[PDB]
Amino acid sequence: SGWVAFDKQVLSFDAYLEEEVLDKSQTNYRIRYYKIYFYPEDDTIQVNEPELLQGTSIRRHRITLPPPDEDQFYTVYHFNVGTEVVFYGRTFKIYDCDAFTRNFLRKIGVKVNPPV
Amino acid sequence: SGWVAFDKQVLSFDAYLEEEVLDKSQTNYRIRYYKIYFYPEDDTIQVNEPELLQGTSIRRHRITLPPPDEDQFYTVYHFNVGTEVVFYGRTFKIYDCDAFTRNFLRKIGVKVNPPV
Repeated sequence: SGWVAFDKQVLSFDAYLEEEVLDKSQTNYRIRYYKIYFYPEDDTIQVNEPELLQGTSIRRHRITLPPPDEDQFYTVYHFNVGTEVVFYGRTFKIYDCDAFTRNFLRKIGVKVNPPV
Repeated sequence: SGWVAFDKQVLSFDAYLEEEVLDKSQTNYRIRYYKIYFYPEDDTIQVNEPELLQGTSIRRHRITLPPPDEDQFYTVYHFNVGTEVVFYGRTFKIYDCDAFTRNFLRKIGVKVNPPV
């Protein structure tokens, strides 16, 4: 034991969400861009907005699937281009991921979806 | 009467929406881009996707506001960058409009919102 191997490097997905503020009957919005990191070593997830400010990040931890599956956690198999994920009630729309991540997904048998 | 004037030219807004397909517990999506036209002469609206295919257009007609205001129709004052509009249950997110439209909005006292 003790061999040096970085075979559990984080997978990264580019996502966005619309912050939709309901002002009476009118809904205004802005688009916010995030990088979603998935750590294969412990199946934890972390989210950060590359750009008192609220909603800029989600700490590294295992995130439960939304209801009615809160007894389970998100796995790497739940992520793909053109797929939506829900963290703390907010819907993140994944639209891309880098080559390293695309290669990893291919290695685990996942077919990455076409551009959104 | 009979004077030639093109003082009621259409206003155009660039919008997008996510076609979100729910497959069991998983939601996949794609982004579709539309041009929304508003006609000041009769307050009608028309939508077209510049790009059997369904959801590519909405014919020119006055569109009712979503519930609970279906007794009223959309007006030019309901459109702005960073504003959402709902046509036939679908949410369109306006993200831009041309100079002609921005100029018209200024002329009617509307402050166009900053980029989304």
